[PDB]
Amino acid sequence: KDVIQKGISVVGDLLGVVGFPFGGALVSFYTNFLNTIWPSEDPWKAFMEQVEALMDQKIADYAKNKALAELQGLQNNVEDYVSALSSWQKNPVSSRNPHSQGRIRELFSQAESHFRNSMPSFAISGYEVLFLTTYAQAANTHLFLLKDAQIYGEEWGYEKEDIAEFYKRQLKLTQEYTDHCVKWYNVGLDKLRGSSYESWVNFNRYRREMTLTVLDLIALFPLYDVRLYPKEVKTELTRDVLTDPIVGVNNLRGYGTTFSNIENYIRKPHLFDYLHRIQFHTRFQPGYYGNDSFNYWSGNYVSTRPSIGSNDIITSPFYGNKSSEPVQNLEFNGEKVYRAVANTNLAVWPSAVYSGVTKVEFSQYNDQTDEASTQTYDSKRNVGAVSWDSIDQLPPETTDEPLEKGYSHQLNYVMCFLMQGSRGTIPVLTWTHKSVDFFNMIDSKKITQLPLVKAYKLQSGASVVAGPRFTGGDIIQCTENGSAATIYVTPDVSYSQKYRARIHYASTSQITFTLSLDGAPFNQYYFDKTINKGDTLTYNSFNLASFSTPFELSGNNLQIGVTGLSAGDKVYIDKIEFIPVN
Repeated sequence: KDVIQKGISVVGDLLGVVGFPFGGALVSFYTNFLNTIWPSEDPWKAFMEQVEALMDQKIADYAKNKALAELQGLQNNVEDYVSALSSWQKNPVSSRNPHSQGRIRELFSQAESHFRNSMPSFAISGYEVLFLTTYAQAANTHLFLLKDAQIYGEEWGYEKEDIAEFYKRQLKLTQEYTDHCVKWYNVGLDKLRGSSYESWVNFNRYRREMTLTVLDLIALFPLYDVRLYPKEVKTELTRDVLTDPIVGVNNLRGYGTTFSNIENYIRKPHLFDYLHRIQFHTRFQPGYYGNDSFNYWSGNYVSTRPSIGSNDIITSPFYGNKSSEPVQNLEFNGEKVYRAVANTNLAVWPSAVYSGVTKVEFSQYNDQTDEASTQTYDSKRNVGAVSWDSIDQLPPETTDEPLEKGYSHQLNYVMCFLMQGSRGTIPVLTWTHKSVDFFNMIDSKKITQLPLVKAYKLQSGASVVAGPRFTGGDIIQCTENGSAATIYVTPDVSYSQKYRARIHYASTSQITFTLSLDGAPFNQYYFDKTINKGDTLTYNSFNLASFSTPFELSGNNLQIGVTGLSAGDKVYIDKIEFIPVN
């Protein structure tokens, strides 16, 4: 968790200063950012190590040390420019003099040039995957650095040319860095797809650890354009992640649920929801003497409640084997599960081993009544000791605080997969990022992004579909003309605040988007074609365009409709965003 936390930390801290940040937070963000990612050789070594271990492969020592040498040089330029920028922020409008301007212009240029020059040593042929966490971390520091040209460049006495040359380069690299990072993420994801359990696990560990350090980072790049995003931005990541399965033995000797039997039943892409109920089913594992025997979690139902605007609960299929003991229900309404800690047990038999999950204790937190607690599944017979802590796989954003304020992720789903040869049950849990906001609240001071996945309702046969890898979530796909998604929205104020809508989409034809509040259309405009038929979605495939007329939140249920589709045609809708307007 050294590395995984550093990545969870940085997403958290960057969500604080995304869009146009206050020079207040921007500076403390930097002082904390250097302590995390740029403090030494040390993290950068562990970032290489991490993917080496995720891939059972190794980086040639010649290229490992080339990269490390660049990185010490960058660190020096970065430390130096942050020392400078902290003085610029402190000192007043009338100690800015021609010489303190020029000093900071040359440290910035020397940070920014040294980065361009250095990135190819994290992308060296044949080792692109193994460098991917390193690349993405530096990539981010380059883009996050580049935006202070747009904030302070006038202040620093850059002429208009130099500023606009920086901005153009920031746009191009946001794109190169995004499409590189996705491409190799997927290369190395596909090397890992096997057919055994023992391989599903690693494929998945690659998928979690890549998501936490690479994909969630790149989702924030388009928000460093602090002229498209000239206020602070309020935002969230919708992607789910799967913690390693809960077994009581490191090697199952071939009775693992197979690759195709895990991967095809984990949740397909779907509208966002919240963990509402788990129901534990419980069987008895006989021990080969009676004294080494235990009860264990054989299966379950999960009930989730959908995103705000609909209370009708989605109770699942049954997963696993039905209970011989009594059932246990844990109702989770109004609660956020921030942790799960689990006990296993096992029983050696003269030519067989049986294992199961005997106890699971969930830390939850209630922010209506700001109060933490715990709720638990015990089997009631021979629990053994904890062999599994969601903390090790999903660390805290902030260690300063106690876990119920600092947690990174909360528990959204639970599936029980069955081992081959009726030997046992494997739990697999599913997690969502804390950044999500159940209320779908539209800030009056910040630009506010709503992923269409927080709809509670699709119509006209729109579907939820696998995200292109960089949106930090999944997307909605419209193939018919008409409605497509209703999303419930909560004004943060009760005066007549006015907004501009702005929609992030990809289209095969020219189309007409239409927004409506409690049934009443308010915006209607024309939008360009961004792709051709069957193209596969890269950064440039998408597009972010304004509706003309401004409006107020006269209601809650906002509806997105579309028209101008032929046969063949397709519209992907990532996000919708509101920008307050005087």
